Amino acid sequence: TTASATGIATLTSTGDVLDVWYPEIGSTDQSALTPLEGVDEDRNVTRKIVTTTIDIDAAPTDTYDAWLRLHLLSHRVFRPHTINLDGIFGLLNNVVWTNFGPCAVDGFALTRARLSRRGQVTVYSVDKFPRMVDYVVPSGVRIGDADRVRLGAYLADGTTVMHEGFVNFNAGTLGASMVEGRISAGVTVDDGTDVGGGASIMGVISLGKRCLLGANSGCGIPLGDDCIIEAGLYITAGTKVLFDGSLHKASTLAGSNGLIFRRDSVSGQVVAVPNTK
Amino acid sequence: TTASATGIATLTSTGDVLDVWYPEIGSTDQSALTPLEGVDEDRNVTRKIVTTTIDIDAAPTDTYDAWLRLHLLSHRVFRPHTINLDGIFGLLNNVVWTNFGPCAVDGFALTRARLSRRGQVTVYSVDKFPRMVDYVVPSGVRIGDADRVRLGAYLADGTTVMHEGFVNFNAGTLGASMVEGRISAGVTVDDGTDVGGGASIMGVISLGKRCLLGANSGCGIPLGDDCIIEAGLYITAGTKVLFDGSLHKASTLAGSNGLIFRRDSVSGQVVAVPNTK
Amino acid sequence: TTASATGIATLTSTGDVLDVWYPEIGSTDQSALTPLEGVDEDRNVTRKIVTTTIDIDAAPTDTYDAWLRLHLLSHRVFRPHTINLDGIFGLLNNVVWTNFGPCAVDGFALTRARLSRRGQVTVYSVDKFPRMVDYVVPSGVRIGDADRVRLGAYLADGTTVMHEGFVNFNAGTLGASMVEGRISAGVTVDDGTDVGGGASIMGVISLGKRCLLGANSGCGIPLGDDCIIEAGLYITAGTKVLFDGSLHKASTLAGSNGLIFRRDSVSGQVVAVPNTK
Ligand SMILES: N[C@@H](CCCCC(=O)O)C(=O)O
Ligand SMILES: N[C@@H](CCCCC(=O)O)C(=O)O
Ligand SMILES: N[C@@H](CCCCC(=O)O)C(=O)O
Repeated sequence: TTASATGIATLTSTGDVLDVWYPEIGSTDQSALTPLEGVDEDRNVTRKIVTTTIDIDAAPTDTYDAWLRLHLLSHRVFRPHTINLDGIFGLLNNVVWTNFGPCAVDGFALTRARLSRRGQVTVYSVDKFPRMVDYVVPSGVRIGDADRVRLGAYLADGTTVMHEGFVNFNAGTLGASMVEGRISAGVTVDDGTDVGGGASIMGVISLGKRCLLGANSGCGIPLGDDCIIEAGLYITAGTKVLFDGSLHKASTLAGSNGLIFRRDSVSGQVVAVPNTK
Repeated sequence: TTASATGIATLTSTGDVLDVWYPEIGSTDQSALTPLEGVDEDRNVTRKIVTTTIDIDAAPTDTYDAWLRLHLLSHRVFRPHTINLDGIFGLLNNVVWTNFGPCAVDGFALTRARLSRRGQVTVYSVDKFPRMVDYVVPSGVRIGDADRVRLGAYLADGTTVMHEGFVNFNAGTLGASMVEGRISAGVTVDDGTDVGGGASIMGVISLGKRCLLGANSGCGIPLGDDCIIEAGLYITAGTKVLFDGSLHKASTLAGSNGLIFRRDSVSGQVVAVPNTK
Repeated sequence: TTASATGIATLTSTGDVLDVWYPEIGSTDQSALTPLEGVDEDRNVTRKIVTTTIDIDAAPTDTYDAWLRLHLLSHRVFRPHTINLDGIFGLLNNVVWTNFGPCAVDGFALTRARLSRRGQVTVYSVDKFPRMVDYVVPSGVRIGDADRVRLGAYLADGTTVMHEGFVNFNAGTLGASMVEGRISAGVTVDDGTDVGGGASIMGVISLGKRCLLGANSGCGIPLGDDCIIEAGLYITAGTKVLFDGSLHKASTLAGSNGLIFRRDSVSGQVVAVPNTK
């Protein structure tokens, strides 16, 4: 798809792009943006309006291109896996995310000293991906600790990410989900699926609709709809699971609808049983 | 109980209450508060002094009433479950919690653009419950990551909530506890009880005094005093546990004093054994 | 070792040290620092330049001494366990870590009211240890949620601490590691070791090089190099593990190189098997 947006980029003295903010997708409007253009000599950066036009099927070719792809996900214009992100790691700079804005890692000790004349400097994060909410707050969502959702995450209307929840880029919820556990990069869960406190979804892997992962559970295989994983149980692709009298690698049960995975005291095994109903 | 307090409320142009701060319980004093009254045209809100009087046994009837109930818990005036919170979810607005204060979710993209003339906008959270510490810091406590304690939490003198700890509203510690795991809404633990790193207490459920939950353990049943749950073990109400030679649902062991729950290599079962001493 | 540095300390009206920042180790230079000296009457503190000289083998004797020891760790001048920290808990004050800087816990409700004339007050943490990154950002690292690394942590070049990661003081990574789980105080992991999401390393305990802890795993024993612990499995020192046909307490397997710890469906036991290769 051809996608375009006008945004405002933070650039170092040497032209490295620390960030770009696109408040809207597909708009040539600048009036939100012209008053934010300027130089910050304490951070040694310039903020400048840019217009970015990409082919979402092509691999990104520069930092601006990469930042628009992340915005397209979090604005929910594209779902996870529907936009090419190949090489994005090589295009994003590591950045010190402060209360004054993005700062370069190179020379940060001098930057901090300079900014400290203006007030207390707080560092929120040091990373190549910023906190999603500082760029887009999508409609119909709650996030308890907004450190834990990266820009590039897709959170559908009706989603709550609790404080224990975590959503990486190119990942998230396709419908209304309670997320109290970790959605890895490249993982999606569908409508009605609830991820229990401290649960881990590895990621290749997705879950369908109305699944329930218990607190401190884990899922290393794709599942379909209406599956349950008991609290405290980690189903890896290599976990041995008893189903209809034979032991299978859990990968053999990948994609299933309507299974409950639980410990079984009678066999001593992990078991998968039908979910009724 | 009749409870009353004077506070300062943030109101939208249409009268929705984004927050109320009650610095003290039971005081008619305003001198902390009159200089904070005003309008913020970038957030399109007004901050106004209010006096709120409630019956703690009655269900809350408006947003102001709901916010005082949360303050009464975090100020430790009322313990969890001793104040009626029925319907509170329907009375609290979802709010964007920023470094500039609460903002409405409706029109937030315009609000952000307006505030950005003043400085970098950071969103801490998007939720109906704010971070407790921005309203009350109770005496004798430490909180590592204060994103992870909601207003409405009760933390008794001597409590440390470590970074991995989480305490929801209507929940917390009744005495001195080390909290490195998740205390769900409606859960309490009593004096001396320590919740290990990444442990999960579901919640109906409480723990008594001097209990020890190992790292990455779970507890889905009420327990009494001096119980231990081994690291990595999740005791759900349906978990089968061997005690005095029979297999029980762990719910049959609910309320016990002095039990250790651990994996047993000899039986292959979860076992509960006496804690000596 | 004799270690010395010039820093700037925040002192209460009664002389309690809330913090000290040493921007550099071993320098008599003040030019970063003289403009930050002053009084803040809303917090009732003074910020003053200090020069601190210690013997790293001696127990710390005052708050200044304690804060330099933490900086020496995070600046990576000293590795964990190579600097005496005995009694440090008794020398650090509990502090309210705000967007305005450190505040005393005594009288904090008045302080908050005073600061609120200047703008929204946000409390990041309440603790004796601050967030490392507000004092030192070491080179070559990423930290997703910088609430979760305490000052006193040692993070070697090439380390990423993901959002689920946590690193305490006197703890961390000796080489390039992906940290998505909890490194307790006094725990180190060596080069190449990756700590999976939600994994717990207790701490006495270290891991060697190229170890892999699966998501939601636990490790309560020291291990050497090239060990793996399966996702969802907690190896405590008392866990019974089958190795070469006998059941051992996992403590008997402490220090091993090249072992995989996993659940075994054939025996019903935890098993340790050779890592090939
Ligand atoms: N696989 C983990 C950690 C890698 C994230 C990407 C990174 O290192 O930046 C997760 O997806 O949650
Ligand atoms: N049961 C979980 C999540 C629901 C919290 C309330 C909510 O959705 O806001 C806990 O108590 O920690
Ligand atoms: N043992 C835990 C909690 C204690 C930390 C020190 C404290 O209470 O401040 C950890 O090391 O992560």
